[PDB]
Amino acid sequence: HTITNWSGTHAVRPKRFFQPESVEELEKIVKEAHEKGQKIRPVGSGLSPNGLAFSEDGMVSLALMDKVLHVDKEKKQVTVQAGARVQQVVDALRPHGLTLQNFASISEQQIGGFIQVGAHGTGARIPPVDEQVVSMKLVTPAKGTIELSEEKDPELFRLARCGLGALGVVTEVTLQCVPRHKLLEHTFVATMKEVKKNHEKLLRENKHVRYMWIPYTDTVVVVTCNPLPEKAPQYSEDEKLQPLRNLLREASPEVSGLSFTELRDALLAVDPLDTEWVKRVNQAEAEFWKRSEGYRVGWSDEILGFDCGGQQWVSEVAFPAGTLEKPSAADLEYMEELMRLINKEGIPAPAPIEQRWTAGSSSPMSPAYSPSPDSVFSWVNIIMYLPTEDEEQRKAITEAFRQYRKLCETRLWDKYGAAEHWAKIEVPEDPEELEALRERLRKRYPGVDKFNKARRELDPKNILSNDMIDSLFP
Ligand SMILES: Cc1cc2nc3c(=O)[nH]c(=O)nc-3n(C[C@H](O)[C@H](O)[C@H](O)COP(=O)(O)OP(=O)(O)OC[C@H]3O[C@@H](n4cnc5c(N)ncnc54)[C@H](O)[C@@H]3O)c2cc1C
Ligand SMILES: O=C1O[C@H]([C@@H](O)CO)[C@H](O)[C@@H]1O
Repeated sequence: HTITNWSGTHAVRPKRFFQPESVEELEKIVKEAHEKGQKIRPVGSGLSPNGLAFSEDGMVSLALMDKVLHVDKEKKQVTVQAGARVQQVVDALRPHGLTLQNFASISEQQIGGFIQVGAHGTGARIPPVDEQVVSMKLVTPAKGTIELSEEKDPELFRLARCGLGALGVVTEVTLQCVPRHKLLEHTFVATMKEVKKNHEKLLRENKHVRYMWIPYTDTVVVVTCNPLPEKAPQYSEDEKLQPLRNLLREASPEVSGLSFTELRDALLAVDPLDTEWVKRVNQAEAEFWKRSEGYRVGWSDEILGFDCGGQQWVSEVAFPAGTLEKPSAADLEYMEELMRLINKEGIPAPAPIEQRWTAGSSSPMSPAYSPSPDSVFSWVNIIMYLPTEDEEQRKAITEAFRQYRKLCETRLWDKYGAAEHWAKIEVPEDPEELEALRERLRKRYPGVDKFNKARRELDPKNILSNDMIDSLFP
């Protein structure tokens, strides 16, 4: 079994690959893996953009353990085997009239890999998915199967539920659900100025708010979602795509089939590191979005999904933007600086730069860790696309993205106290940078020392961790 992430930027062929169908079977696997000092890193769907779960030596998947065990019809709660995919849990929950509190744009993630990185959606009053776990069962190399909750070692619970697969193998999760609801989704464009005006009130008046920023333009695409009490409040598809189709014809039945995202991919392909060419692609996409204002209605699960496009490099940071009651302007200032920089340094940055918001997490490891609840994090995701399979063109884009991320890395993350998403962080080779990174992790995470202490307490032989984990927590 050879195993590759979504963007095929990372792949691994583990010497050992285990896929147990029962806790009993997994209990054994770790017991024996412990007894022998053999690596077994937990893996979910393997989709993490940075290969977090990848180990040459050994990996365990709970893909076959994916049943919904119990529904508490009253406390609005599902207990689910860790191997269940988000999609699988949305389907099972449907007839029980329940849904998850939030979704992370794709739904192929396993609950394990979903919670272990503190995945998030958007919505200023909605935490990342760590704060959605009531209880978990975790299989430890040292203590065996232990039950965690706000009651059973709540100190460990919060450190475990977001443990980057390093504190044990999660077998069960009880999740705080909300009632299955339809959602009204509003898409519109705006200027920086128009954003700044309605921003503070927009976050607070709208359940979900996401901004797609389009570099080398003053077009920001805003997407609000709110529950439909009772329903929905024009350009043709051909007319929406005309600018991108017209731009590609400059440099057909080949074209007429391509989706909006295939056109971007096919446009970027032409010359993805020439900044002037990207200027033109981004302007055309801005026009598309200008021709795509409107409303949709659907179930939260259908609406909070987002088509992310082709294979890609991405980097998302979570940084503090005050509290509900004391608004901050870090979030829009962050964006101003970043768009000042891309122009100043001639970065061939395609669209979109995705800015979202979450409530704080009580999970020490969450990149939106706050002691104060009703705190607010802005998340900002940068992207370069890999439109083709030319390893040549794919290594220039890899270069340029590292430089793009590196420039944010210095100029912004320190200033704003920005912590990287656990699924997107890349361990740099240059030993300067790795020590540079390490001092930043300490700087942004108080619970670090306590996290390696739980690693020795629960996995003293270190069979659950890979190079990545060792390099980040030395
Ligand atoms: C196209 C795309 C869009 C995305 N959008 C979002 C988004 O909107 N929001 C967001 O927050 N993230 C997003 N992500 C990132 C994604 O949520 C994470 O990569 C997620 O962790 C993937 O889940 P997985 O099951 O594939 O995890 P894997 O990559 O398989 O594993 C993730 C982590 O969990 C551990 N693990 C997995 N299963 C278990 C288990 N049973 N017990 C213990 N540890 C376990 C692994 O060791 C690893 O540390 C996106 C990724 C892609 C590719
Ligand atoms: O990993 C991710 O990929 C998407 C991004 O590519 C948006 O274009 C999600 O928003 C998330 O940040």
